[PDB]
Formats: sequence, C-alpha cells, structure tokens
Amino acid sequence: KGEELFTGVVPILVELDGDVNGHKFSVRGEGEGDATNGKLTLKLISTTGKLPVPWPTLVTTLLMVFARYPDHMKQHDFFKSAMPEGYVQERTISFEDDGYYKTRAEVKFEGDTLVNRIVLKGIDFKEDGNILGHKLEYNFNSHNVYITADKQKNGIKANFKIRHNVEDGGVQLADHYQQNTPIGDGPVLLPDNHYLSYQSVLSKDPNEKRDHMVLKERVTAAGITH
Repeated sequence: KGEELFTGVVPILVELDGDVNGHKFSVRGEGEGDATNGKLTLKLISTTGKLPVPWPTLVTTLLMVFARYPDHMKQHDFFKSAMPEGYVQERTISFEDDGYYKTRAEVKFEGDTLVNRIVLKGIDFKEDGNILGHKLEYNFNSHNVYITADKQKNGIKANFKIRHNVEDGGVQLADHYQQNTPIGDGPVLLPDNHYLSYQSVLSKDPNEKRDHMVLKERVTAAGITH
C-alpha cells in the first residue's frame, strides 16, 4: 500500500526549527521527489537571515522514503510502508572534537505533499571550531547508510559517519546515530540487512537573495544478494 503513493513525482515541504549554542534559526524548503528513480531536489531557504552553522552540516537532517528500492528488494522498504501516516526520524550527530546535534523529525503526508518537519538542537559547539566558524567547504561526499531492523520498536536503526571537507584541506567526521519509528500502528516492513547509497550535489540559485541551499540527492537501496 505505502509504496503506491510513490509511483509518480511527489511534492515535498521541509520545515526546520533550529537552535545551536542558543542561536535560533529557521529553514523552509520545497522540492520534488521521485522514488522510481531514487531522486529528489530541494531549495532550502533560511527565513531568519544568515545561518549560524554551515549548510553542509544540515544536509542529512533536511527523506529516505525517496530511495529507489530495486525490484528484488521491495519487501525491505520500511520507509514507504510507514506511509501515509509516517514515521519519526531521530538522530544524534556528534561532530569530531566539537559539539553535537539532536534532531527529531516527522515525515508524513499532509494532503498530497510529503512533509519533513524537524526540530534541531545543537549543544557544546566551539566558537572557533569548524561549524560556528564556518570553515567547511560547500560540497558533499557520497556515503553508504546501513539499515537494520529494530523489532522492539517496530522500526529501523542506522549509524554512519559523514565526512565533511574542511577549507584547509582536511576532513571532519560527523558521527550519526539514527532511529526511525512508525507514527501510526499499522503493519510495516521490517527489513533484512542492506544499505542505502547516497550521492549529493550542493548548489546555489543565482537569482535568490536569501541565504539558501539547493540540494540534489540520489539514493539507491543495495546489498541484498538476489
């Protein structure tokens, strides 16, 4: 049933309310997602002026329901099976030798639009570090996100390291711990072990005055033998 909502192009709305070392900010975005091809695009706008953290640190917080699951892996798509009622996606993101984010998102259908509504809190960041100091490049590396079942909570879990390029020429690791839990309580698909393959391109709208990020992701489930 849930997969039947993702046979075409689906409109997206993203809303984030954030607070990092007490600095409050708000992000609003809309775009389109195409789970048949495992593709999505968003224009994400800061509605509160210049962001207090670099846009790349927010990429993972700002839609796993749009992964393309190959035809032989269809019974392992927890994310679509939880729709239309949706799921809660919660993370801790720990920045190497710096502070951490905690996020709670709700991913669900409102009308015919897929909404990702997020509350983010960032704690213990250093004023001269890479995040509050804006020393991260405006780009994004490709990553594999391994997905496991969480029977106890009727959901899935994931942990993965994000590599952020630093302006000097190094890398800063962002350690992600993730838990997804259904919002309703209909049956969902609990998956065998697999991973999602992510590729992301960050860009800018040359005609937009506000602080913003154009995000294009391509996502493919993989890792199940036959």
